[PDB]
Amino acid sequence: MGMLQQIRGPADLQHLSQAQLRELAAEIREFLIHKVAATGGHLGPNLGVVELTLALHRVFDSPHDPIIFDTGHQAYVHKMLTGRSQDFATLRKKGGLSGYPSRAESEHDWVESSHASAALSYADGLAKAFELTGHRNRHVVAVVGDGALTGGMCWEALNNIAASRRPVIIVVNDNGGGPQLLFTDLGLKYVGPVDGHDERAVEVALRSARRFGAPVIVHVVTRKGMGYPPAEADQAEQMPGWTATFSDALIGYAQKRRDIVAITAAMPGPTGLTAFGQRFPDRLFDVGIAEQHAMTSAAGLAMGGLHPVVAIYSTFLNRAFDQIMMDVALHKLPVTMVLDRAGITGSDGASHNGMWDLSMLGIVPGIRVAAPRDATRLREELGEALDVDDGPTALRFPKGDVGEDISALERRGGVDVLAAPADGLNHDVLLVAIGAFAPMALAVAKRLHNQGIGVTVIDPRWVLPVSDGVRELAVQHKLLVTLEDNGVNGGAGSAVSAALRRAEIDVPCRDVGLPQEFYEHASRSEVLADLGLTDQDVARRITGWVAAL
Amino acid sequence: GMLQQIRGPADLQHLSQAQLRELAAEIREFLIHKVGHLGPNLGVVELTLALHRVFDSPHDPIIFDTGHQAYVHKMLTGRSQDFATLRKKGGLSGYPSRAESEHDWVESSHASAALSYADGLAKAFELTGHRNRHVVAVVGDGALTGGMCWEALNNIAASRRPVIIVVNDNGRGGPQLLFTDLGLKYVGPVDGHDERAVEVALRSARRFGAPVIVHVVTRKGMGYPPAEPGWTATFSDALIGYAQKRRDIVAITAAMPGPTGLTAFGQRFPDRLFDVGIAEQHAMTSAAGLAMGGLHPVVAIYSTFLNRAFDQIMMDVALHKLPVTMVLDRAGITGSDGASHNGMWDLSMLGIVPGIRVAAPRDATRLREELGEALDVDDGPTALRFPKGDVGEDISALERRGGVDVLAAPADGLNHDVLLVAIGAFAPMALAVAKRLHNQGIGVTVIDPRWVLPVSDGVRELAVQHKLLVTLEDNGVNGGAGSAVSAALRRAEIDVPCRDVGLPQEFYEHASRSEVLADLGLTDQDVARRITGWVAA
Ligand SMILES: CC(=O)c1sc(CCOP(=O)(O)OP(=O)(O)O)c(C)[n+]1Cc1cnc(C)nc1N
Ligand SMILES: CC(=O)c1sc(CCOP(=O)(O)OP(=O)(O)O)c(C)[n+]1Cc1cnc(C)nc1N
Ligand SMILES: [Mg+2]
Ligand SMILES: [Mg+2]
Repeated sequence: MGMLQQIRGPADLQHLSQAQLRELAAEIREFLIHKVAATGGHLGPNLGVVELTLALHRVFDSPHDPIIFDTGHQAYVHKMLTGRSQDFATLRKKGGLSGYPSRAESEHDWVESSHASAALSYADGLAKAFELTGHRNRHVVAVVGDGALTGGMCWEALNNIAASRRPVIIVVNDNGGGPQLLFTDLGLKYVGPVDGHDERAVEVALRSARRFGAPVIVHVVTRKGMGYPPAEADQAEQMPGWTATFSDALIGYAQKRRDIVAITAAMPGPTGLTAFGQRFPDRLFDVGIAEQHAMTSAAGLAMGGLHPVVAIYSTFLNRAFDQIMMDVALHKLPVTMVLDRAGITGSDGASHNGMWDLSMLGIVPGIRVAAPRDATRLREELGEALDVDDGPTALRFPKGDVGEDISALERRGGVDVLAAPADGLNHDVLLVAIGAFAPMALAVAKRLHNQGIGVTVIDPRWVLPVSDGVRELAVQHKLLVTLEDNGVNGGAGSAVSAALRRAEIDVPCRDVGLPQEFYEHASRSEVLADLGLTDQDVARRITGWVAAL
Repeated sequence: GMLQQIRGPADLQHLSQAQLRELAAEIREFLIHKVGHLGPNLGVVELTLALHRVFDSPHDPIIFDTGHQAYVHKMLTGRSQDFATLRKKGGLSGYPSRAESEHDWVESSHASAALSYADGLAKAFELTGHRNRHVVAVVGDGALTGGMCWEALNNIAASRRPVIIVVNDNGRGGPQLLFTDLGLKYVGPVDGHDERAVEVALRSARRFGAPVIVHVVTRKGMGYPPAEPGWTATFSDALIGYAQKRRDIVAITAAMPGPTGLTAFGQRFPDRLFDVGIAEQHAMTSAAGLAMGGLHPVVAIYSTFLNRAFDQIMMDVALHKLPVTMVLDRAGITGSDGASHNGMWDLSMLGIVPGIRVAAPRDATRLREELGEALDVDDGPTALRFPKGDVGEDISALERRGGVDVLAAPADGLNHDVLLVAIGAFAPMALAVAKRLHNQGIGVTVIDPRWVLPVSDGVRELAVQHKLLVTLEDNGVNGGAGSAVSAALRRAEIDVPCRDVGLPQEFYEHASRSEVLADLGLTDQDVARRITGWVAA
């Protein structure tokens, strides 16, 4: 890999022959295949942008010309051409190379958000900034996938960009899951379609756009996984589960009920809805990267008498907040939302962690939110959600393997008592374990037992609204501690406190969960250990509170 | 006098063109008499007659985007006699209402959603085997600048399910982009005040048996030349004052420069006002881009509409630590525009945002001061929220303690019984509560924390000196300011009892702001009686 090890930055491409560029592209593909197989990450989407990224850095002068990747999962070649080729041994590892652009890593990186369809909106802003600061001849380049182009923010941005001569180059990276509408005749100059694996053709198209001195669309066609047949074959975004359990449960319920329909915002595979679609192909809708449309179209389906199940990863549901509020909840419609990747996900960094949903959903009048503690409770809570015919329901659960089943000692006022004070200890601490933190709560209760502190561990199952069961048990204990895989601001703990205070119960409450912060990438287990969300650190904390009385 | 003898749409079916021209004139006189959004309704008289001459509501659902222009629809569906009660408590809604009519589908005033509902309903009819239901979405040129329309059109374009997209274009503030060649059948432009031409175009669309755009051109206020407050005025004046001194300040509105107070800003600094269309999401992320280019954007979006921009505040502004100031007018109860207008979500939503700072001005001087403070934050998002309407006289403070303004303190001889944390617009009510409690021998410290989030050290310091903390907020209590104060105290190991007095987490029907507050017991009499109960306990 003689060619690649000589690239210090973009200008090192500037005097290469097409033969050298072709050799470099082959070295980049070999590098990506071997590095990304070792670390995991977005191999297919990066293989598809080798020639496109070489062409961008042969035409544009980054960062004078900002290169803004929509989503940013496809910026590995960009990082390799901006001095970070030696950092791939640490890709997506704690203290290592981010899976997304990072302002901390490089002057060439602008946007760290993985939330799709935002690049063109940043581009409009930056182009306006350059005008307002009198920066000469800065060309903002937005690299937008066909998937990202199905998001509404792109239409808002293109309307704004089209109103001005400020130079924004809209590079559509089309490997399609893309738009059903034409973007050849919107009033913006259109160049293409260009073969995105013909580096010279991409350079000519971009150079032509750069010289246009006004907004222009450059439509490039690429192949996801180009050069690596397994990635080409599977068209995969990256290389006993919660998701599988959801998938199987949903198929079970849809077998007994023709009114169930499923909706994904472009992630039928990862949400477990491909298996559902194979059994009920008329009842699965993939709406593109369009969480807002997923939710309001769900409202329309419910107005026509159906019970939509909308499966959207926790973090991405932020996009649909106003649709949950004004389209679903305002109309008392039975839409069930299923939020996979709830709580810390870790390795995709700050913009992927599912740590907002309990706080956001708590704002929605009349909402019912469940957090499954295990496989059986996911099945049961899904059935209970499907039985709610008069308002929105939500289930949230983490990525990865479902923990073993924990059967309750008893159910009181909706709440599952998982553990009660044993062998002469008293009702000291009510530990309210939200969702997947049940096993950690049981380990905390055992450590506290050994300190002489008696713990009742409950799973409220339905976290919102706060149930009678929680109020009934609270008054029997000296301290209530909520333990949640969610931001503590407006989270389950603050809701439990608010519900007790509303009921004139002033038992001391503590909110143990994620501090209201953006977390850098690391494994889930490393993020939780660094925050002290471990049975050892939580038991130590609760001991201090009980000692203080 | 035919309008009073229209029972529903079928009463138009056998009218002559001369009778339709008479009825349109009667509808225009009735609208002026009774109205609410007059201009938009005068613009859709012939369009609405034509819709109800072609489509069979509600077999053919007629969904108004935003729904402010559905008065003629109500008059043609048996509700003309109800206009005596328009936007009055227990009276006719300013928006479509499923409770009022089988002909009404969507009650949300939030623009650009109609096509998404239309997609879902069309899908439902297919899945339930309902024959020959044509969903009609009536979308304004403004509404069509919203991202939801692009998501909906992309989905609608993928299917033969009949959705008729009726574009009500009075902008020729609509799209800069062409919708004449998206892959969808396009009919028009049609003269929207030629009832017969509009029916011909619509009938063509109904018979097409696939999705179709019918482009209709209307004049807002048509037939009526005339159509052809203090808090906001204070914001406008203050922003102009700061921008005079600072070249880095830019203002952004999502299609509301006049009502947000930004027209006067644009008149002085025309290169520094951006109107992005009805595009709250783009407003916030373009703000992020402007801040990345070294500017300090001020984004003026009414409280309720800021819901749309939640993920852009989170992942585009806050994640990058960018200095965007959000200014939320119409914060708290607005009343007569009903459930989807009340600015009662913002303190709960903004509280989720890492590193956010949120101010709630108590008066004109504090709006000026807190805006100046926001403009000085260079490393993260700031927000100011204030109500619709006139602002009263300044409320003077006795002292500032850890950022917090003491508005009242217990009389010499009374104990420090209650810390009454008065958020923004409820300072006058908190001072009235304090005077009533004084008369019962109950000592009250009233504070305006000014910066509600994060909860200040001044709140923590005063809390430990009182027996009871009561927060009073013009916001939903779930995740609201009271719950945030409680959470901050408990985090600081302070277990002083806290009570969260504010709006229950409910959608409110239309009524005046005063009526809504009185019905919830948000009055100085009712709050003082509640606090008396707690103090006794
Ligand atoms: C990484 C991640 O979170 C991805 S990558 C991806 C597909 C992107 O398709 P596009 O065509 O734009 O790119 P391509 O990979 O080059 O084909 C999705 C749906 N997601 C999840 C997702 C969902 N919804 C939103 C709003 N943002 C993101 N990032
Ligand atoms: C009433 C209201 O809240 C209206 S009507 C309107 C302009 C509508 O323009 P359009 O061209 O669609 O309609 P026209 O009146 O027929 O011209 C706006 C900005 N708003 C406020 C607004 C802002 N943002 C959003 C998401 N929804 C609304 N309703
Ligand atoms: Mg793609
Ligand atoms: Mg209009």
